[PDB]
Amino acid sequence: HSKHFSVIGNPFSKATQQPQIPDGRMLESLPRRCQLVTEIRNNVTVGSNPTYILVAPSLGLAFQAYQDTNVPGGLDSSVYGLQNRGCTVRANLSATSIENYNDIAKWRIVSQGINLKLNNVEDENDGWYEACRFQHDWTPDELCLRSTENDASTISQDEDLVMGVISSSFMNGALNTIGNNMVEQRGYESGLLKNIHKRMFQLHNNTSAIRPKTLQGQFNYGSEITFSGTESEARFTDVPSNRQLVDSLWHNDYDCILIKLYPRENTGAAGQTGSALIVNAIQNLELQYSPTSDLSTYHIANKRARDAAGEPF
Amino acid sequence: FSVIGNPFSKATQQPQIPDGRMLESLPRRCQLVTEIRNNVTVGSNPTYILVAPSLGLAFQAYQDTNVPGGLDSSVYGLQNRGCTVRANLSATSIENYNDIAKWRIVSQGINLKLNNVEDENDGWYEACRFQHDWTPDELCLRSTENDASTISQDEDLVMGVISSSFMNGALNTIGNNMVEQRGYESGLLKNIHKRMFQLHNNTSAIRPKTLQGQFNYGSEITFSGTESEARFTDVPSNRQLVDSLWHNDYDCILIKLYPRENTGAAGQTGSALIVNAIQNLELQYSPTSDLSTYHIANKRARMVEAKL
Amino acid sequence: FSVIGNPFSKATQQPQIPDGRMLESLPRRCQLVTEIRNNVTVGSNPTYILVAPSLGLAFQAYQDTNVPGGLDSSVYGLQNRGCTVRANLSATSIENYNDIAKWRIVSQGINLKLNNVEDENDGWYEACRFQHDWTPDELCLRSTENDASTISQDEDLVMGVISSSFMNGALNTIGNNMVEQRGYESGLLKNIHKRMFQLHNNTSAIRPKTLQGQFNYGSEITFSGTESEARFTDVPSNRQLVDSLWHNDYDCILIKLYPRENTGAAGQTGSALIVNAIQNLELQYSPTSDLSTYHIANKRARMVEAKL
Amino acid sequence: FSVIGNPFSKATQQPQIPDGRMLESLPRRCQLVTEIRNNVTVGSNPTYILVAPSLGLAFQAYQDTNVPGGLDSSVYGLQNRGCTVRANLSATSIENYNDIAKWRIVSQGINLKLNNVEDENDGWYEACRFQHDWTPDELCLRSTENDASTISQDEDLVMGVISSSFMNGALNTIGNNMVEQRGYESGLLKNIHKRMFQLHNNTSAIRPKTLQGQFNYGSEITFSGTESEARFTDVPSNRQLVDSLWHNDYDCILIKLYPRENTGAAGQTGSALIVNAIQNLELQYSPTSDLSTYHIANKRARMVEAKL
Amino acid sequence: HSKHFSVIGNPFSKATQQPQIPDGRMLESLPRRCQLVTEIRNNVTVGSNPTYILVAPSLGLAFQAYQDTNVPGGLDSSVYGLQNRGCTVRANLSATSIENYNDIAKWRIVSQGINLKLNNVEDENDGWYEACRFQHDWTPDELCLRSTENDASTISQDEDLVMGVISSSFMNGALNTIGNNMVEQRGYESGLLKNIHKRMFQLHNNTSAIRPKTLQGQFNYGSEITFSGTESEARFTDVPSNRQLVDSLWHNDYDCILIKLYPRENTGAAGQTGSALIVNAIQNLELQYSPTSDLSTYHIANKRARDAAGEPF
Amino acid sequence: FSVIGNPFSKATQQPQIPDGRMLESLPRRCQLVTEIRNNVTVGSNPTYILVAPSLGLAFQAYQDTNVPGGLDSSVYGLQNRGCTVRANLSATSIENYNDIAKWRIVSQGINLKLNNVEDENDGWYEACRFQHDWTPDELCLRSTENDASTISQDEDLVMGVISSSFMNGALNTIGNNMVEQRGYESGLLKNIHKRMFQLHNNTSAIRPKTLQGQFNYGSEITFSGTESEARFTDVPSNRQLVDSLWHNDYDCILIKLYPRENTGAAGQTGSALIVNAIQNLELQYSPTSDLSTYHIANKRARMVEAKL
Repeated sequence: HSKHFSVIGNPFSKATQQPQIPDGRMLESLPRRCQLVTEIRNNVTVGSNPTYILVAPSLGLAFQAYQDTNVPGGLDSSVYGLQNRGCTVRANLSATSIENYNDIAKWRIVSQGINLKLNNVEDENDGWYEACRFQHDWTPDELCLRSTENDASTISQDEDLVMGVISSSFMNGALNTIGNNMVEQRGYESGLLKNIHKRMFQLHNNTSAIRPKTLQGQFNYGSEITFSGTESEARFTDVPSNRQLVDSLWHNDYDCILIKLYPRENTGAAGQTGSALIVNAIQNLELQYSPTSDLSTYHIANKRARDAAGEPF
Repeated sequence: FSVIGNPFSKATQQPQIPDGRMLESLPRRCQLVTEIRNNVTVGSNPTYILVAPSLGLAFQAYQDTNVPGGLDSSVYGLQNRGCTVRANLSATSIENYNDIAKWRIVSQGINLKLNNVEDENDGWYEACRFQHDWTPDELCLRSTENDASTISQDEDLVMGVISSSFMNGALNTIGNNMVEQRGYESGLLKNIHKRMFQLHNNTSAIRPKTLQGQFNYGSEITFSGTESEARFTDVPSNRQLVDSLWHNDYDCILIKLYPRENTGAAGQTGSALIVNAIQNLELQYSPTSDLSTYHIANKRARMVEAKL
Repeated sequence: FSVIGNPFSKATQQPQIPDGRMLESLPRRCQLVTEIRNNVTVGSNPTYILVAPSLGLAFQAYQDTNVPGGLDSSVYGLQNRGCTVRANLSATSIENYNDIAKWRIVSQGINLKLNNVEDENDGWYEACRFQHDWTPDELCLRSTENDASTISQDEDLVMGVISSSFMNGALNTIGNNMVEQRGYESGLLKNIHKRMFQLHNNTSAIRPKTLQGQFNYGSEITFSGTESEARFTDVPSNRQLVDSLWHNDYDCILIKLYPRENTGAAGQTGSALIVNAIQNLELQYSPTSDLSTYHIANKRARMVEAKL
Repeated sequence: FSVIGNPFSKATQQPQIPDGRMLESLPRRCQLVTEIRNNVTVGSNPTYILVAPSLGLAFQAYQDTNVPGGLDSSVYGLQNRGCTVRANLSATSIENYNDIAKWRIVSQGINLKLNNVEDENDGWYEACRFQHDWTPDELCLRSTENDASTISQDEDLVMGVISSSFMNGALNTIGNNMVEQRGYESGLLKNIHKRMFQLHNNTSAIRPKTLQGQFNYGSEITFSGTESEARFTDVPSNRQLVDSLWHNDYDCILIKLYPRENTGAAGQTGSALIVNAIQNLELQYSPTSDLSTYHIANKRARMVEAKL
Repeated sequence: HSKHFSVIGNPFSKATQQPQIPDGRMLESLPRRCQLVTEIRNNVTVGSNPTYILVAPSLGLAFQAYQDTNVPGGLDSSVYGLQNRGCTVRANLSATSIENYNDIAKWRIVSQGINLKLNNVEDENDGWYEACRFQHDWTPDELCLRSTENDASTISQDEDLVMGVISSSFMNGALNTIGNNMVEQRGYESGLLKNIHKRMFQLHNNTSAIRPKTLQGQFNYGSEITFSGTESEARFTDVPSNRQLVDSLWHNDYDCILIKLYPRENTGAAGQTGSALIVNAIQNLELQYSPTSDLSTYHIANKRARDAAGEPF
Repeated sequence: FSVIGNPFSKATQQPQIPDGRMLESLPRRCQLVTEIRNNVTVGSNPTYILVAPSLGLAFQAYQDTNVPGGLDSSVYGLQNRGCTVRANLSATSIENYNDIAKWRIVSQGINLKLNNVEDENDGWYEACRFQHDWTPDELCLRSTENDASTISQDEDLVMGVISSSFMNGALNTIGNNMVEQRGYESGLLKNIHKRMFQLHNNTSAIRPKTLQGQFNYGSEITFSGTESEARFTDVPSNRQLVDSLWHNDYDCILIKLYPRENTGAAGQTGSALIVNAIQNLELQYSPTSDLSTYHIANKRARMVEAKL
């Protein structure tokens, strides 16, 4: 069980391609390492206002970034989801349901984290950051469904989806409040971007008894889920069905990480095009699949074994 | 504790799960024995038995001679042992009249014996366990009477699957992919008697389910106008009901039967099976709510005798 | 083992008698807590609390404010714990509807606490245990309802003494000669809260009493026209009924009380006692005789489905 | 671990549950001390003290002199310790303005002391603990103000039982059958000062309840036009609110009181009880949602000073 | 490479769960063992006419049976396909194409075979059989698309499909001709059904250089594919598009096996309900997946290693 | 205990000073992070940062871009963490609204990081600690808002130095004799990031300072008519105030900066510094004095319900 402990806590760890939590709460589950690499750069429209990166325990979501250069259409944040990897739900608009097309019965997170590296030339390598972890009490009308495609079109039939926060949360909602009061948050850290590659930001569990969330094959929705006519976004009201859906897609046994960025401004002028971070998100999952699924046959017995934002990457 | 035991143990069985998740709990042994037989309607097509972690359901049998009216499966309930809910139609609710506050399963299983003469002992079977991502519209309320009439006042109910799951739903899909499932086995019916089929828990931290004293419902539960069944849509109220009567900390078992055909004639009357089903429960009871039989006397003394 | 234990003791309370005389027995704890007070008609005369090894009886109290209609004693029973018989008048029999096949007592007794204010806390008592040679004409049947109506169909019954025993019968005679009796004690009522009175067995080999499902009677049991009491003559049948409801392997307890007078006025309202009777039973049950609320399906599979 | 400890014990009082189920939690001790008395309208009927695992509620008392307007029970809350939710009527939501993300109870209970003079110190009580299978229509929201006005904006709320439960509902039914319940005790009120009543957990794996920052409601919560109470129907939303304010991993305590009568006159003014409720909580907090009194300066240095 | 040789030829072989042909023609492919168990019983309507079992090298098809008790609706044969196993195509009727939803780029058959066991009581255990292998020159109008569901409904959106032969081929087409002239076929064998469990019928390759077939993501079709209004069947005309589709789904580097059955008649009378065979088909495949696929990440390097119908099962 | 520790310890830090001089004290961690930049007005002359043992002052920075109106320095307060006093102008007093009875400092320090691109990373610095014989007319009250307007009602205040001390007062004299002071160091700004500057206590017996609930003042405190500052004369009242908010059991730190010049043009915008200041306090709190939010209920029971 040594390799499992190496991966547990430390997502950036090539110890085993089969990471599981050995607590006996998921007998014969299936590991899944999902990795994503991308570039985060603050866009021109945010100006000198701070930007953000949110790492949340949502299923299939690597992270969410506010006012970077990949924001689609009229939305102010980008979702970086892990698609075509067997750990996403999709939009069965014809049946008006959220379809569990991979047939995941139960799921939890073995570990999750990001590492960021500044790649600007040394004459443009300024900017700083703060980071914290927190255990916010989410309401569904603060959350939303985003197409993993992160594109500028309405959510269409069979579109892959992940749960994110509404973009305005960064501007005037919960995440703005946390970002304005970072120093009082747990695990507070601050530093320069030129050094941020030394850090590994991993999610932490708020309990030692992490129970998997459950999912139905189809989750039928009424008018409480409003699909945008323009954006790739669907919004919730705070009603029982949306609370059930949030429970099934947002694992509340883990805390979130928020990184607030004061980057070099992006204006368009010659040497003034922002701060570019190479990002390396990883989400290590434990799944139980339903027999109808393709990935059912790869199940493997899992038998019981006997507070700072960043760590030294 | 890792895995739940075998209810048909000649050895000694633990009355409860010794983990400290249900303090001062009481064990309830529920057992049903009955003969079942594949009916004539199903002809030469296979039949099915489903054992589910559903409170008070001994098993559900697809297309046996007991099927009521137009429904295509039978349910066998343990309502005589005090572990079912009933239908309170006047108050339009599911009533928890046995005062169960919390329940889980210590062990549950089934054992079948072929009761056929020597020259009619053909047939065979496949069996497996599975963890399925149930949607509520795949489940339903069935009367434990398993009779041909509508659900009426104070009818005992169990949660089972809509009969169509067996023919073109989830159970058919599993029924056709048995040999790839976990815990697969196959054999001849004349040998099935030496097989104890037991449910497996999918977690070692089994938390009890909670029941309300009354579970109220609106139009999302449709009671059938002729049959002893009520259907669910997939809405928040019905998910909560499914969460109270179906224990998703346990997998299900599907037995697929290829029985000797029953044409309703001598020599060809199907494969009679003696079924022994046990559901060992662990219960925490709420206070008795119906004292209609009790003699409740005023505990304060009278100042003076009623004589004066 | 030699002697039974204290039901109120908080020290390793045995649920059975470890003598091997009742194999696969079950325990049953039956407790009643209530307040009582001497009434006005008894005046400055003594009152009594009898604790007897009668099946289902917590205690009998002479001349308290609860005495029904024209009877002079109150019976307090444990009918709500399913340890009684009832009147089957339409069959003219005493019905053992709780299906008790055999019974004995594991422990029994009462604890009394004075519930008067400090300037009204006078009074004293004498207490003893004894082994009277009861005759069935000294005993009677009483409705546990303890009401001023006649015994009706299915009314719960306990065997107690006739009320006139306390006044001019065996209990009065014993009450007048308490120091000669075993276990004699006396004290002030304001200190009685410290006494855990408990029945004693007069043999270390306590054999269970037996009960029939029905005990038919003739004219030897006279039901009062107006009172909730039935009387006995001394004939073989009544002796046989006495033997099944009164365990004579145990001694009785008589508590004679000399309380503050109840005249009905302010400051002269008697002595209120909070009584805490307990009767712990060891039972061998007989199979459920009433299955009117069971579902009993035919255990043989139909040959063909009903819709054919 | 197995069972929670005694909040009144002066012996190594754990501030947390050492089970690892709430990492970086914080403790919160909430204590209320007050006097109560039975009122005149209840007369010679019993009164009740309920202690429940509801968030922020010290205890609920049936028919004491503090009952607000036309309600028959008083709620006593710990709002001053920041462990409550409040009414956000202008958003039609229940506001978790104290930013509690998750909570469980470490220990809870009450101690009662009789505060009558020695010539008025009569009365007695029965006490038990139980694990009722609550339905949301038996519960309600109550303003901790405990006043005779309607629930206003930002009014602090605790979840308690509807007052009619004590009279003709589940609590009355439990109150009539106390000896059947676990932990049964009885005694005189003049001795109740010796009892440290304490809640019990019904599982050794107590998982924290969760709270949202806002809990929006529709018509399923009816606010009284005249009283400081809001009522529930049994619908999915109310069940979800019940689950966040009522920790059902714990049992409730019912104390049934038979006190000296309050007729309003001299020497007949009831039984005064000094109540010492404590609720010890383990909390995981969520980041401060209200920074209206914070100073938030821009963290980026200006390029130039303002006076230029 | 010993386990690979054990599985190659011998499909019923628990030597390795990763069987591949080590000829170097599929570098870094992915094995797939697909297994099916069912019952074949001659139905009442075929009377005393012979029945058939066809084992063909079609993708995702275990075998096809003529006039058994599972024939759906008005069709005279049953398809037993391997569904929910990552090796099937489906019917994108909305886009009017045959969709390669698992994104298989290249595929071939490592081995394929069946074993049959009679399960009638000894007083009803008569009947005999003949078997042969052959290398028929197929025309597309002899083939067709069948829903793997083998049900009595029209092919609907996203229905799983396999290639089979048209049912009438057994009655008056190529398979009737082969069945009538079995003795002249290669590998001819004949026997009693009570002994047929001793035999293992495996497909054989007609070349030592087996080249994988290729598949597109979408295969668009015109009116040359006619979907039944009633049955779960789509028929071909002999046109270029249908020849391309047949090439992509029917591997012509292997021969077919045909078993002709003379069973105990099924009439309905008491002891006269046919011959019941427990069937254990296995198809061991070698696939190359396209990167978009879920099963892409499980690719494994495959480096070069250096005539009778039945064998002793 | 000899010397106070380093607030930026990767190791584990003592929450309090373990000497027994503040029993039942509570620790308060106060931290401020912000970017500062030398302004244009100061031109090529050096700038300064002062860290003082002043309650709630994170640091004071001479001539940075945040200077308000006509004042020549900025203050950075920790008023969000509850360790400052405020201005009660209606009662003409300094109000101790956080109810601090006694306070000292466990550890206090600062860490600066140069946030400048590679071709603008010039500059250097000298630093030292000093014990100065402060006179009150060298100190002043500053608004923590650090804004361009007069001090108004309930304004949070910290004690800092008059800005002129930096240019021609005590701090300039020290600023020019840095290399003779205790704990001198110098370096390049591009290297200052690896330097933890911490205050040193000048005694090992650190006694807490006391604050009044209200500190009244007369004309000896002059509030500025345009700026957010109040000046002191040297009179007995002002010495007592300086003794309550400035802890002379600790030395100060002066960092003298020779930054890259800021002309307000691209390429020449000064030396941006990320400042991390921590003041770890040890506090003894007085009882809460503002209960405007509390619900204070009468603890005495009503004789009769308000209903009658």
